[PDB]
Amino acid sequence: MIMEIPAIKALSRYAQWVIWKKAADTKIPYNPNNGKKASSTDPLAWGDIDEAQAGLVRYGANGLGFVLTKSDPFVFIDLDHVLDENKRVKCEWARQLLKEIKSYTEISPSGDGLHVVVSGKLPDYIKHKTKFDDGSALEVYESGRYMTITGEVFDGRDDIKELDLSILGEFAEHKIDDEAIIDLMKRKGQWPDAPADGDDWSSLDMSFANRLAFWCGKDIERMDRIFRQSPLMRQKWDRPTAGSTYGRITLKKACDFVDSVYDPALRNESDCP
Ligand SMILES: [Mg+2]
Ligand SMILES: [Mg+2]
Repeated sequence: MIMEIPAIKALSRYAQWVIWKKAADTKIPYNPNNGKKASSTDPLAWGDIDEAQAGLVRYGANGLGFVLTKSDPFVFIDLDHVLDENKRVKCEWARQLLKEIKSYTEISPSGDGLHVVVSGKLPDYIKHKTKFDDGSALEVYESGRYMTITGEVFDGRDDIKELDLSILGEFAEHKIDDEAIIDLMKRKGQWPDAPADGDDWSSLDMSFANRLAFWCGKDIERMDRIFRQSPLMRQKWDRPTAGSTYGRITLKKACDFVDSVYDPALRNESDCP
């Protein structure tokens, strides 16, 4: 079955294969030759498909993976949550993409998404991940990452095709440190958990806003960017309230309340983790 798929034979012309196992809610890639965790950028942590299939058996893994590199011709298009229970496409944007990008297509391991593998290059003005309102999403990659390989061919599309992908711009959002201070607040116990029922969410907002004022140097714009990636973000944040929004009033009250400020001369703080 899987060894008879033309796309698999094309991919098997590369020693960029891994195996993966499901751990928690994510799929971890493994070196198929020693069973250790595999880096997506170390070529000697991978194997050819013979080694990957033997390691899949040897270590009891859940499936094969393939690591994309800038040098190989492959592009990975991931259609998240686009299939119904009968493995039929339920998102109109996804139905359109498949009409316009015809190449190797397989059902993803969870059974409700699709993988499309194309020979080409991505447009430079599209974002790696686009999320839609119905919970579906579009992810595109051509390097620095592995894809799971299921061999569950969709609509008989078993062959990788050479295709220009500029028209991916119809579907992906167009594009034109914060993560540092995030990581800083996280490792110092200052990053909030998602609210549980019974919590005064608005009070969680202010406590986190105060911590943001310190760690962000009262940079209101940074504070806002940072809050939107936190488990306390909700639609109320952008709610018009009096002269502005609930979020903007919260952040300004935080800036007025906190006295101390973290300056990267490594200073420390009023609020405890
Ligand atoms: Mg998927
Ligand atoms: Mg590539």
